[PDB]
Amino acid sequence: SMSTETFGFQAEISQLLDLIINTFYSNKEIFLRELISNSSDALDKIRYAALTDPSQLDSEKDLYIRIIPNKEEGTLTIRDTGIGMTKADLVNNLGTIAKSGTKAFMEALSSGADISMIGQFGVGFYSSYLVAEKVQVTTKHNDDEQYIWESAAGGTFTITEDTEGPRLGRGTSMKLFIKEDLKEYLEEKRIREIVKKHSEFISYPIQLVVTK
Ligand SMILES: [Cl-]
Repeated sequence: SMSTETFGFQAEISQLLDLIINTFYSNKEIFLRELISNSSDALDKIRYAALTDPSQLDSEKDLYIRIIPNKEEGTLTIRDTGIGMTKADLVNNLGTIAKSGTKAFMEALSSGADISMIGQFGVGFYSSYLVAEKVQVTTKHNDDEQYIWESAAGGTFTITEDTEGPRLGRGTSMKLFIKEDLKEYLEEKRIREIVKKHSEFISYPIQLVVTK
């Protein structure tokens, strides 16, 4: 972790985060489906890139999704060995089309759409704020350095070159700091029932690390 740069969110994204954070939803568990689907997409991208350049997998040959709850730290981590994100991807809303898609999503919500449809607008990453008060995204793309993106959805996010953290090799590790009253989402049984309900058949292994 080196020099930290602070960026403002685009107005529509701050407006959406306020809606995600301060509205009651009965189906907040859909955040996990969105992150797992995003990880599966990132894994498909590295595989596709490796079709024409096999050395793209040299940085990490094992393609998987791994979920690590940590009740002591109050965090849920979703790690994949997908294509990762460059710094430019991180700046450009974690590689999404959030510029236009958050506004479109909020217009759909005002007309009766459900929060679970957030992934149809390409901005499913922001669903992490349904259960997390802060998110730290560590990421490593073959073409760039390892970075840490962080935001507590207070109008800004930071990007820091990660020189002191464990090397990912390639991919993205999303660490969610779960809100005080939503700690059920660190429970092993809750996590497994959610993965089974919404993410039962995907193309990659989903690993859950349980500690004793
Ligand atoms: Cl703006």
